[PDB]
Amino acid sequence: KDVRFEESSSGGRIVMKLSGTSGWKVDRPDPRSAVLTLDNARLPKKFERSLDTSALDTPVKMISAFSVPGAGGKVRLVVAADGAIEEKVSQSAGTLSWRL
Repeated sequence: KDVRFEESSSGGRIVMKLSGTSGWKVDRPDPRSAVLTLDNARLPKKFERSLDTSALDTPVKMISAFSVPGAGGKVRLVVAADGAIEEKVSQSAGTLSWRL
């Protein structure tokens, strides 16, 4: 597992690597940040690295990855945002997740 950030004309993009997943996680679009839980996708603390996309002129303040959050086997993603924005999930394949 791992997280990544990039941009396209739609704006800021968060490409997440989900190895060992079948269905889809729980996308929770909040007014502050984003939440993505992956059951049975518990990632190691050695892969919960965060991003530093500060002053990138994007709606995404900064990406933050965190393993444990109080539920066995679950993982969690925190994508801080700012101002009005829209979330768009894309599944180019069974394992690769993206957030435009």
